[PDB]
Amino acid sequence: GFVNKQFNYKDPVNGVDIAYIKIPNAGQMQPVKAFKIHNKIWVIPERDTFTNPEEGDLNPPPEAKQVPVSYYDSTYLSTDNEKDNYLKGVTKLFERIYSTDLGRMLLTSIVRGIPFWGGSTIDTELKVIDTNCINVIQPDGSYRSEELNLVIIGPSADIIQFECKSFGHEVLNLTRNGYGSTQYIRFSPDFTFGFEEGAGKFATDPAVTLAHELIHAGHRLYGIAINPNRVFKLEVSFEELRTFGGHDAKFIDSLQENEFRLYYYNKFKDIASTLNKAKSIVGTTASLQYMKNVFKEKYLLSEDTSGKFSVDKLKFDKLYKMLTEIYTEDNFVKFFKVLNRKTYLNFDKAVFKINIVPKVNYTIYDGFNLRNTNLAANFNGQNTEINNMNFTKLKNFTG
Ligand SMILES: CO[C@H](C[C@H](CCN(C)CCCc1ccc(F)c(C)c1)C(=O)NO)c1ccc(F)cc1
Ligand SMILES: [Zn+2]
Repeated sequence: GFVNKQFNYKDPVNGVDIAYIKIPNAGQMQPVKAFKIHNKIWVIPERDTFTNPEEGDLNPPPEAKQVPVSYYDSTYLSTDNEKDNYLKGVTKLFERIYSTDLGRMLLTSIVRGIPFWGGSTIDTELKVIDTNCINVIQPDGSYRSEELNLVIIGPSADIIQFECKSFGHEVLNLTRNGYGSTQYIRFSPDFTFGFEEGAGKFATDPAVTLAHELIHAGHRLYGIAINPNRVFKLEVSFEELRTFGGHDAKFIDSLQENEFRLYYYNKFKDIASTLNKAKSIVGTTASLQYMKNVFKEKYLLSEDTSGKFSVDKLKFDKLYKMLTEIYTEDNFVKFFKVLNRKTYLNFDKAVFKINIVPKVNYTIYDGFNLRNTNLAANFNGQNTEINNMNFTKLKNFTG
């Protein structure tokens, strides 16, 4: 079990794993109910009008997006019952990922991926960066700051626009300097998009889509995301190609991979020297020794008998390759043994309402492709024309 409590949206607040929280969006917001599903991971069953307060309007834009498929519904995820169904869906998707060895590994890497304590103006002092925390409300209406790695939140305006995003910093490029930052994944388990394989019409397994986003989060928590302005020539970012994997990832050549490899060895070495020169820490509950050990475990640092850290090249290479070549969408497709589109780019627009919460629809083990039934054959379970009761087709947005 990756998620040990089976939360109901109604369940009473306890200020520990069910609480009203505020995120550090740099805006005034009212508290939202949130759920801690595992150490360092929370879920917020709300439409995301928060990570960017400049994105409150859940209505469609005058200029329709052209690729990929898009869909708008301002009322989705507004009622307690959808929030409850949302929460059970996301939990179920976590258990499906965790039931795989690749998933278990990915999720463990995410939990260790504590964002680095680079908040101090003093180069000898460790200090948390506030945008890597949330504020949890207490009985007396005060707030306590809690550190976290990951938040799953409902989509913004485009219901099927999933993405992994995070709060930035004034000088630091936290997702690219090796530090990392808390990641916010806009995601819905209540909808999916189709692909073709006339041609057969299939639905993407949303455990695959979630895994896709978790892979982004993995990169960004370890501060090794590829700048989005680095693109493979249409136009697709290296970061997407890397995340998707399969034949797509081999388009990032051998030479650019080596630069990134060297670049990040150098980052990890810098973080090791910041830790070695650390003489003080801000905060009441964690010792400098304790945080030094947290980052030793994260970056897989070597510790000598005198307490000093260094990077082992062998363990670096393995970690790096793990996060970038092993954790890929293509690799999850293999482990899940489901059908998935063959490339990142997908021009065959189709969106569906689904409901993976009932076991008669979708299980942790087989997804839609229920074993020992007609849906285990030929990915029938994902065939939107065979398993049509599980995929209610929606009008994709055209403007
Ligand atoms: C799981 O969500 C992805 C798109 C979304 C990026 C959205 N933007 C911010 C990035 C790039 C957009 C894009 C997506 C596909 C595509 F073919 C082209 C030319 C461009 C994303 O990649 N989040 O991590 C998806 C891919 C194929 C699909 F059919 C449906 C969804
Ligand atoms: Zn992506």
